[PDB]
Parts: sequence; C-alpha cells; structure tokens
Amino acid sequence: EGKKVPHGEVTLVGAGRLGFRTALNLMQIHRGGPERIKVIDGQKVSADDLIFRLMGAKIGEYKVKFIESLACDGFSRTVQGIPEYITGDNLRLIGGDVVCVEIAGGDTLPITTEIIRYAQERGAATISTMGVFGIGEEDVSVVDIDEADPENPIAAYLQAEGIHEHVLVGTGKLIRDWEPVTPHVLDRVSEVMTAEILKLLRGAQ
Ligand SMILES: Cc1c(O)nc(CC(=O)O)c(C)c1OP(=O)(O)OC[C@H]1O[C@@H](n2cnc3c(=O)[nH]c(N)nc32)[C@H](O)[C@@H]1O
Ligand SMILES: Nc1ncnc2c1ncn2[C@@H]1O[C@H](COP(=O)(O)OP(=O)(O)OP(=O)(O)O)[C@@H](O)[C@H]1O
Repeated sequence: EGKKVPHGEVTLVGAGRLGFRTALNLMQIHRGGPERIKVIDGQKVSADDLIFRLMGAKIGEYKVKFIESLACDGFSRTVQGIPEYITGDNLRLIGGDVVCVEIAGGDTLPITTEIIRYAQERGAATISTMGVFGIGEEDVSVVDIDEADPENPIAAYLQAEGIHEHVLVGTGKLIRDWEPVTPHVLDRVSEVMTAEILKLLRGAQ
C-alpha cells in the first residue's frame, strides 16, 4: 500500500573486519537505510582476513572493491568504494549525512579527529568506536562524546580536541587490555553500530 524508502548518504571510513560487517548490515537493510553508501579504506584482502575470503574475496583485492562488487548491475542502492587511506590531504572524500569511522593500525585518533571536525562542518552526524577488544561476553554500549569515560583513551583525546555531538560505541576494552579481538564481539558492535547510524540517518531530516 504505503511504501517507504532509503534516504541519505553514509560514509564508512574503514572497512576491515568490523567495517566490512557494518557495510554488510547496511546493504541488507530494506524499506529504509541509506540510499548511498560510501566505503573508504586503503587495504587489501590478505590470508588473515577470513571474513572476506569466506564470502569469496580474493587475496590481493582491495576490501572496498570486493564490497562494491556485491552491488552488482541491478542492485538498487549505490555502493561506491574508495581504496585510499584518509589523510589531511584527501578530506574532500569526507561528506554525507552520516560518517562512521571504524579504522585501526597505529594511532588513528588524530586523523579521526580531523574527520569528525571536517564532516560536522559539512553538517554530517559522526560516529565511531571506543574500543572493540573483548573475548566474547563483554557489553556493547553507546554514549555521546561529552558523556564518555574520561579514562577511556579515545574519549579523552576527542574531548580535549574539542569535539561535541559525537556518538561512540564499544565494549570499552582496549589495545592496552589483555583481551583479543573476537568475531562475536565485532558482530554485536556492528549490529549496534548500524542501529545508531540509522537513528542519526533519520536525524538528517
Ligand atoms: C584498535 C582496533 C582494532 O584492532 N580493531 C578494530 C575493529 C576492526 O578491525 O575493524 C577497531 C575498531 C580498533 O579500534 P578501537 O575502537 O579499538 O580504537 C582505536 C583507537 O583508540 C585508541 N586506543 C584505544 N585503546 C587504547 C589503549 O589502550 N592505549 C592506547 N595508547 N590507545 C588506545 C588508539 O589510539 C586507536 O587509535
Ligand atoms: N587512515 C585510514 N583511513 C581509512 N581506513 C583505515 C585507515 N587506517 C586503517 N584503516 C582500515 O581500518 C581497518 C581496520 O580493521 P582490521 O584491524 O581488521 O584491519 P588491519 O588488517 O588491522 O589493517 P591495518 O593493517 O591498516 O591496521 C583496516 O582495513 C584498515 O585498512
């Protein structure tokens, strides 16, 4: 009878083991979700990326090309991938209604900060992680930036950098802690990550 639509553009900066799952969740959403999905990440599928290889990605393929490839010629929503790391130099790649940061490799916070500022300057809501380490059970929680635990390293850095109205998700277990990165945890983070993206997407109206 009365039929509803995808709206908005969502950028996912980072498309590794968590970013990929967020992409998958979003691509499967029906009667809503974003109309446009942008995935940005500079890295290739290697042997260790089982989650990609089980879906049939080849070693050597950029993660964002594999993901783009799943939106085959008849697919109704747009997925475009960009196989580049975000730097101070290519912030022109950051725009949309929601921007979601799920990156890892060294210290990611400076470039993240630059991402959240540039994106909120172009009126996008912003979201990212605060620790996705865990062995399986630990809780999945959500918080705004200015209510975040100040001992939490991410929240600390972003609050000191003067960031406001920024949504964070995580177990709160970190690089520092003993816990590794487990798939059930990345699934639950991803499920929650997606839901918070959707709230913020509705906010674009
Ligand atoms: C570090 C990390 C990872 O290995 N995997 C994933 C998922 C994936 O594979 O896609 C994410 C999201 C991730 O990032 P996380 O949310 O855990 O936090 C990243 C940032 O958070 C900071 N951070 C978090 N915990 C610590 C810590 O315990 N010590 C320090 N020095 N920095 C920390 C780091 O500087 C880093 O830039
Ligand atoms: N500056 C950046 N911009 C966009 N994506 C990034 C950036 N830095 C890291 N990433 C991506 O975030 C993802 C992190 O997830 P995961 O930990 O599974 O991957 P990774 O193999 O650790 O990658 P890396 O070797 O870059 O740390 C990676 O695919 C990585 O390419």
